[PDB]
Amino acid sequence: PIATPEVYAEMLGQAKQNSYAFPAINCTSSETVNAAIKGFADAGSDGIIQFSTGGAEFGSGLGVKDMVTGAVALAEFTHVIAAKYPVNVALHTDHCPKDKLDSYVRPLLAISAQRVSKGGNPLFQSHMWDGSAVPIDENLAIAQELLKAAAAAKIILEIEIGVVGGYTSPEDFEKTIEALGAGEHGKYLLAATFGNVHGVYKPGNVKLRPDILAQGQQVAAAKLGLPADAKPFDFVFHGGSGSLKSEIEEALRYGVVKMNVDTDTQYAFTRPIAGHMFTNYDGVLKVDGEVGVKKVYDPRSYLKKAEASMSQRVVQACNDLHCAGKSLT
Amino acid sequence: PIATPEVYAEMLGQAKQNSYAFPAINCTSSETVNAAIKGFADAGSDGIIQFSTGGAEFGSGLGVKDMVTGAVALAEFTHVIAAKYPVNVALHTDHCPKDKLDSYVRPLLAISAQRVSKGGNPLFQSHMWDGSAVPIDENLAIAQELLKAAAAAKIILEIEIGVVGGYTSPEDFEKTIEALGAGEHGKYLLAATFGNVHGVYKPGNVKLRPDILAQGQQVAAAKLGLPADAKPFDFVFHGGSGSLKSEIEEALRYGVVKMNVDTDTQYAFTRPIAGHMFTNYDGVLKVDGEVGVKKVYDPRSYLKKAEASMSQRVVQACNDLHCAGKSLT
Ligand SMILES: O=C(COP(=O)(O)O)N(O)CCCCOP(=O)(O)O
Ligand SMILES: O=C(COP(=O)(O)O)N(O)CCCCOP(=O)(O)O
Ligand code: NA
Ligand code: NA
Ligand code: NA
Ligand code: NA
Ligand SMILES: [Zn+2]
Ligand SMILES: [Zn+2]
Repeated sequence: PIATPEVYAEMLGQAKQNSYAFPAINCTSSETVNAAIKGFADAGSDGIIQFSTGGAEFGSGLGVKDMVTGAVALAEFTHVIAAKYPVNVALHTDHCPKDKLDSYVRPLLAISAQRVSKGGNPLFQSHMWDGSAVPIDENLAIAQELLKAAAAAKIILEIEIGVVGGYTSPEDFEKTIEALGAGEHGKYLLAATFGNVHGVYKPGNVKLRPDILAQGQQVAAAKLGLPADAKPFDFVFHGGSGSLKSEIEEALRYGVVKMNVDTDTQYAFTRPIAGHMFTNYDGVLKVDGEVGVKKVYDPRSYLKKAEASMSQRVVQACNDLHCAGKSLT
Repeated sequence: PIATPEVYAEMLGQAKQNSYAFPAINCTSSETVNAAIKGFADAGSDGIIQFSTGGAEFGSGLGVKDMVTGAVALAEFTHVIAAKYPVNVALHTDHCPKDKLDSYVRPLLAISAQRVSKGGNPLFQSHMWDGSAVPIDENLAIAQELLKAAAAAKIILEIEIGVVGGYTSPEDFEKTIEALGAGEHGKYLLAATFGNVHGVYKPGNVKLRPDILAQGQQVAAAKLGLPADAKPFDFVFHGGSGSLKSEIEEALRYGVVKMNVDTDTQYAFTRPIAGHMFTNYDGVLKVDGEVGVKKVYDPRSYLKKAEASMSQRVVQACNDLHCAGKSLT
C-alpha cells in the first residue's frame, strides 16, 4: 500500500535506528512506477517513488506540460497499483527550487492539506525544497514557512544545504539545527552535500566525503546538548547512481535514510529496449517492402523488458542500502 | 474532460447523424494515453481511449498482472490528465471473451455501479463483450444480462456478432434487435463483421463488404416499423489500422460511429524509438569502455518522440474519420 504518514515516519525511524536506508527511485510514467514497486516488493522492502519537476512535466504529457497535473496523475496511478503489493511505498517530489514552489510544491501541499482536513491522508508523504542555490539563511527562512505547511498536511519536508553537482560546512549544520530544530517543529530530511553529483561518470571522478555527515551529527548533537553519538539529522544521499558500495556503507553509518537513484535505473530501463530494437531490427522497421512484425513493434514487447530490467536494478539498490527484507509488513 | 455518460451519448449521437466516427485508440500506459489525448486535442476532436485485456494486464505491472487493477489505475491517471483538455475523452475496454468476463468486465461494471449509486459518474463509459467465439444465441443471452448491468451503471455496452480475423448474416441482425432492442433497453454499439481483420498487412489482403452494414440497418428498420433511412444500429469498425479511404468513407455512411485503431499507432509509437536507438547506439549503450550518454538513455528523450509520433497518427485517424474539428466543446 501507499505509506500513510505514520508508517512513513516509522519506516524512516527504523531505518535510522538500524543504519539502513531506502532507495528513492525517480519515476516518469506508469511503466517506471510499476518497475520500481515490483523492485521493492521483490526485495521484500519498503521504498520511495519520486517525481522530479521534469519528470512530472513529462508525465502530464506534451499536450499539458504542467508539473502539478503530471505529479497528481502519476500519484493517483500509483495509489491504485501500490494497493496490490504488501510493501509500503511512499511518494515524494524531488528538487523544487524557489521559482518553482508556486507551480509545484505549494499547490501539491494544498491538495494534501485538503485531503487531510477531510479525515484522509496526503497524496504525497514528502516534498523536497531545494534552496541550495540561495544563501543558507534565505534557504532556511523559506524552509521554516514550508515546514509549517508540511506539518499541517502530515508531510515530511526534505531540504538541501550545499550543492549537488552535474561540501557542506560545520556552520551550516549549526544554522540548520538552530532554525529547524531536531524535529519538534515537524520532521524533515536533510540533504547535505558531501561531494555528491547527479549522473554517472568514469568511476573515481566523483569524490565523496561521508565524514562531513559524521561531523554534522556531532555538531548538531553538541548544539542540542545530546549524546556525542547522537544522530539528530536524517540525511538524504543525492546522486546515488554509480556510487561505490563502501561509500554507501559509510554514509549509512552517519544517518543516511534515503538515497536517490535515477541515472542507473534510467540506464537499466533503456538498455534492453536498445537491445530489442537491434536484434529485431527487421520486425520493428518495415524493411525491403515487408510490413514489419507486429509482435515486436508492439510497445509492450520491449517495455516489459525495460520494466523487468529496471526492477532488477531496484532490487540491487535495496541490497546496497540494506533495506532488503526489512518491510514493516 | 472525461466524457460523462450524457456527452458520450451525444458524441455518438452527433457522429451518427452527421456520418462521422471516433478513433478508439488502444493505450497501455501513461505515455500512450497522453499521446492519444494530445492527438484528439490537436485534431479538435473528441475521442475514445480503450484498454484491452492485455493492455490492462500490462498496465498493472509485471508484479501484479491483474486486469481490473491495470484498467482502474490507467483510468484514474486518465481522469486527471483529461481534465486539462477542452475535448471529451471516453474510456472504453476492448475485447473481453466469455472466460474473462468475471475477471474484467463484470468487476469493472460493479466498480462503476457503486460510483453511480453514490451519485457520481462511471469510471469507464463503455465496455466490450466479445461473444464472437460462441454461438449467436448464447452471445445474445449473455449480452442481455450484461446490457441491464451496463445500463444501470450508465455505461454503453459494445457487442460483437460474427468474427474479427487476425461476414455477418442478415438474420443475425434480426436476432440482435430481437434480443436487445434498438436502445430502449439500454444503448449498445454493434460490431458486425463485414470482413475486418486485426493488424496491418500487404494491401489487397483484407476485403471488406461495408454494404452488409447498410443491409443490417435497412433490415432492422423494417422489422421495427421505422422509415427505410433509419439507422437503429450504432456500428463499430474493428481492424481500423491500414484500412482504405474509400471503405472507411463508405462505412461512415452506414452508421459506423467508432473505429478501433491499434496496430498503426503502435508502429507510430515504436518507429522513432527504433530510430533513436540506432542513431544514438553509442550513447544508449556503454561502448568501448565509455559510460554512455545520459541525455539519450534518459527514457524521456525517446519517449517524447514516440508520444509525438503517435499523436500525429491519431490526428491522421481523426482526419480520416471526419471527426476532426467536431469536438462538442
Ligand atoms: O539524486 C538524484 C539522482 O541521482 P542519480 O541520477 O546519479 O542516480 N535525484 O535527485 C534525481 C535527479 C532528478 C533530476 O531532474 P530531471 O528529471 O529533469 O533529470
Ligand atoms: O480493432 C482493434 C484494432 O485493430 P488494428 O490493430 O488493425 O488497428 N482493436 O480492438 C484493438 C486490438 C486489441 C489488442 O489485443 P491485446 O492487446 O489484448 O493483445
Ligand atoms: Na529528493
Ligand atoms: Na519537490
Ligand atoms: Na550519481
Ligand atoms: Na487492421
Ligand atoms: Zn538530487
Ligand atoms: Zn477489435
